[PDB]
Amino acid sequence: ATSTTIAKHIGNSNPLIDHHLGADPVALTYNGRVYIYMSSDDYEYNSNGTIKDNSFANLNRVFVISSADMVNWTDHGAIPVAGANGANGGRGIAKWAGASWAPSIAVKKINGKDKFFLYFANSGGGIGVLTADSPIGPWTDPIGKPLVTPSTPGMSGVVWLFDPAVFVDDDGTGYLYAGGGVPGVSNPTQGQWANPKTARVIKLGPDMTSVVGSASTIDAPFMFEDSGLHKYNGTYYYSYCINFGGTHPADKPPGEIGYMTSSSPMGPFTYRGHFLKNPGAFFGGGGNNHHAVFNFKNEWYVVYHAQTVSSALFGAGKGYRSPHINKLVHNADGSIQEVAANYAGVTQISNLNPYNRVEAETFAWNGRILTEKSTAPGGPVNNQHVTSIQNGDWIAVGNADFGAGGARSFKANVASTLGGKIEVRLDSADGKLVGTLNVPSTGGAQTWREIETAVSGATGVHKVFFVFTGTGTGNLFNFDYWQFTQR
Ligand SMILES: O[C@@H]1[C@@H](O)[C@H](O[C@@H]2CO[C@@H](O[C@@H]3CO[C@@H](O)[C@H](O)[C@H]3O)[C@H](O)[C@H]2O)OC[C@H]1O
Ligand SMILES: [Ca+2]
Ligand code: NA
Ligand code: NA
Repeated sequence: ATSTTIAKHIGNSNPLIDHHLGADPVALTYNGRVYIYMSSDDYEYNSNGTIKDNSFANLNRVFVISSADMVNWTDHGAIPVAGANGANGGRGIAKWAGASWAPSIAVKKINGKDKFFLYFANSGGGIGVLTADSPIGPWTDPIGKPLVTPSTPGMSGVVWLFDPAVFVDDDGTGYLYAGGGVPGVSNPTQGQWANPKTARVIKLGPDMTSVVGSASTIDAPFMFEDSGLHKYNGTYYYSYCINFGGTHPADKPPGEIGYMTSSSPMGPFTYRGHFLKNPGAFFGGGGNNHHAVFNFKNEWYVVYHAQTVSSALFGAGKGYRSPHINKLVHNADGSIQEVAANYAGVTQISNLNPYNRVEAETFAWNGRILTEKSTAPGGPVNNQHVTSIQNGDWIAVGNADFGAGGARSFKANVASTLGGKIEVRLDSADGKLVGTLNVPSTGGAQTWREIETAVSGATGVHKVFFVFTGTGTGNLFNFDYWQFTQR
C-alpha cells in the first residue's frame, strides 16, 4: 500500500466519502439503511487543465450513497436528473430541467407499497420531483414540468425558489418547505436582512407529486436558504441557514443553522436558537452551510457539508463540497445543543458481514480510487465498480466480522486487460496478509469473471484492506463485488 487517504483518514468517519464530491446532502432512513442524496459537485477546469472555482455548472445529477453502519458507504452512483439543454447526454430524466440542485427525499406507503420521491431545484426557479419504487431508482418524471413555481399560490415573494425539504408527517401528509434569498436586490435594508420572509411551507397532495391550497410564509429571522424539517417529541423543528448580511444579534449568528419550533407543521414557528456553526469554524472554511437532521437506528444526527476534500487536494476549498455527519442532541427542554462538527465523525454502529456479496464500491476508506457505473452482468440497481486502480492503491471496510470460525476463501468479480493482484489484509494497509487473489487478463475492462482464492487467519472483527498491485503504470483492473466463504 502506497497511496494515502485524501481527507477521510482510517479510523475517522468524516467526510463520509473522499473519492469524489457531494454537496447539499439530505438523508433518507429506510429499512436499516441511511441513504444520502447530494448535488453533483464535480471539479471544473480551465482550458489549460488547472482547477477553477466551483461555478455550479455541473449540478445536473444527484449522487447517492448509503450505509447500514455510518462508516462503510455503498456508492450508488448518479441519477441523471436534469435533461434540458445538454444535460446528461440525452439520458436526463426531467427534460424541462437544466439543473438539479439540493435534493430532498421522502418515502410514503401508497396502495400498500413504499414509493420514493426525489425533489430538486431547477436552479433558483422551480422545484421538481421524480418517483421510484426503490430508494435508488430507476426514476420517473411523472409531471414533465416543475412541481412548484413562482405562480404556485403563496409562492410570490420568494426570492430564490430552491433548497426543498419534504417531510411525511405521522398521519401520512407530506409537506414541502422551500425558498430563501433576501429581497432588496443589491442593497437590502437592515429590515430586509432580518426578515426576508422568503421561506415557504406548502401541503402536498396525497400522491406527493402535487400541492394542496397555498404556501404559508415562515418568518425565519435572517432567513437565507437550506430549509429543513424534523419532528422530535411531537414538535416540528424548522431549521435553516441564517444569512450573512446586515447586523446580526448574538443569538442569530451569520451563516449558522438556526431553528424554530411549532406544534403544527405549517406553524406558527418560534425561533429557538442555532446548532451548527459555519463549516469554516471547524475546517476553515469556506463556505455555505447546508444540512438535514434525521434519526437513524434510533439516534439523532445531522448531515451537512464542508470543503474538506478539495481543501486537502488544492490548499483551498474553491467552492467544492463534501458530506459529513455528526450526532445531534436534543435537551430535556426541547432545545438543541451545538453540534460538534469534526473529522472523527460517528463511531461504526454495526459490524459488516463479509459472507454476503459486498459491492467493491462499499468501503469506508480508500487511497485513491474512483467509482463509476459498471458493465458487469447482474448486480444491484445502478451497479457501480471500483476503477482507476493503480499499483499501491487500496480500499478498506470497517469492522467486518469473520466470526470465531473465520473465512475459508475470497471471491472477487473483476475485469482486466493485463491482470494484477488483490491482497487481503487485516487491520491496516500493511497488515496481516490472509490471502492474495490473482486477477487474470479476462478479455479487457468490460469482460468479467469471478475469481476465488484461499484465505487463512481471518477470524473475529477487523478492518479489512484490499490492496491492489501490478506491473502496469495506469489502471490494473475494475473490481465489482467480493464475498468470503465460511470455514
Ligand atoms: O457570503 C457568502 C454567501 O453568498 C454564500 O451563499 C451562496 C449565495 O449564492 C447562492 O447561489 C445562488 C442560488 O440561487 C440562484 O438563483 C443563483 O443563481 C445562485 O447564484 C448559494 O445558494 C449560496 O450558497 O455562501 C458563502 C458566504 O460566505
Ligand atoms: Ca458493484
Ligand atoms: Na437540502
Ligand atoms: Na488510483
